[PDB]
Amino acid sequence: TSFINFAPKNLKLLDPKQFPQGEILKALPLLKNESKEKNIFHATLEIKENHIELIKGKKTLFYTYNGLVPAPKIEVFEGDKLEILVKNKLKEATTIHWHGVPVPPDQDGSPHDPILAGEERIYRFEIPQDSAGTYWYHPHPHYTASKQVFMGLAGAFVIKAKKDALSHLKEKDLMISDLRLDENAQIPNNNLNDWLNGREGEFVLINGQFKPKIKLATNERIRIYNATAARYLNLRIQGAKFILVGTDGGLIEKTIYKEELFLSPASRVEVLIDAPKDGNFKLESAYYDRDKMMVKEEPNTLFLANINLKKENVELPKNLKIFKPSEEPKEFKEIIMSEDHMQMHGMMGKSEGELKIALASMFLINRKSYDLKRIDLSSKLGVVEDWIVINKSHMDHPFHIHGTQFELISSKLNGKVQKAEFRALRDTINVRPNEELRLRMKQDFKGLRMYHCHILEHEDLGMMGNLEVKE
Ligand SMILES: [Cu+2]
Ligand SMILES: [Cu+2]
Ligand SMILES: [Cu+2]
Ligand SMILES: [Cu+2]
Repeated sequence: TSFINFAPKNLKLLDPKQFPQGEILKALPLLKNESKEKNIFHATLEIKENHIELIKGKKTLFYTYNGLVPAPKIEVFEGDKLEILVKNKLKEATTIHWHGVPVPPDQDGSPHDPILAGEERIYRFEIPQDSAGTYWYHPHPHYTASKQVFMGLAGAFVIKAKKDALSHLKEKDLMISDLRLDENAQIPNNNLNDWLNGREGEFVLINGQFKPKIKLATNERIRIYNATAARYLNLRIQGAKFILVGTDGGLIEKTIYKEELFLSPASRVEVLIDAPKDGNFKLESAYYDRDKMMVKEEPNTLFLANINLKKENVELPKNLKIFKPSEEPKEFKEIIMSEDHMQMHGMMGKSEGELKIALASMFLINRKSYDLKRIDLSSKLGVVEDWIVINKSHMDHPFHIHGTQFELISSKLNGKVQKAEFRALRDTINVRPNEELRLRMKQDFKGLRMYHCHILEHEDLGMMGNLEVKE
């Protein structure tokens, strides 16, 4: 439990007036392709500490990809062949997980295959047909994923089709992260509440920028990334609506119109914005009560950014994407997410050391904590399965499974059933307290996969298991 560090008690945080704000939103920098061959993407990611003059007077220590905040975006096409050299220049082990991207387990940066401090690894994989979607990359080492993210390590990863219903549209990225700064402009350690609830950095950023001015138009294909450790968003633009056109694993069948867009941690969508006319709007997130513990919160709306919106009509087809007929499942899995508050009650009498033990045995899957060495579940290569994911705890947890996209079939809550509102492919899904979800998927590569809560602090505290995929 040496990975559990608590911030100083009554740590004072930075005054938000000191944080640069109100700037025009910039596009993410792209990770340069070192190769000139057709359909070949070659590049290098260095993972390193850097000191950034963000707050006047002060240098802020970040962990970065290629020394950049925000990180370089990877953008490739279906059918491309990728090779990325990754150099770990941190003083601790790390990995890169291509979150949601269908790659073989040995190319996917799980805590089984760490990159030690001072070493390097090459990741190599093909971009499959039909994999167009909106993904991201971030660390997944044992125990320290939450700190490495909160230090700055998260980047965009997009797979494009050579041609699809929206591929002629100009694109925009709204990559949403969050950042905590102390009174001396440094990124502090988690406190107890962050470990219990998942850490939410007070400064919520879009492409690394605080309260920016965004120029958008209604004929743009906008990718939105919830790249936070634990923050639930319920996005809205009063006076406008979202036209949902895609989820993690790409386009959906038909436009879905939404006044609010719920985006739990690690989820991504593609949207257009609809409004009747040109205008100036505000991007906000409505408070979502996720039953955080030891916190009484103001149910406040979070303001994220100003949007200057240009109205341009755009032709949208009747069908965005033709989905394959749903396949029949042949085996079934059950995932129970739960918590043990045996200990933690009597918070009052515990030393720092005993809180750490409590935290480490608290967040469970199928009544167990993560064991790096234990195979929890086994599935057959290429076989369609339904996974029944149930949340028996008092608080939301977003479920993630590596290696595949799944389709929500149906959900149940409070003794009632709701069939999915539309077919979509996701790799991460919120599970409400007492809710039961039915998720259809298959695994197309042999080897080990994890599945876990994607509130990063819960994952690091053991809310995770191992899946073995065999022939
Ligand atoms: Cu992830
Ligand atoms: Cu993942
Ligand atoms: Cu993971
Ligand atoms: Cu959780």
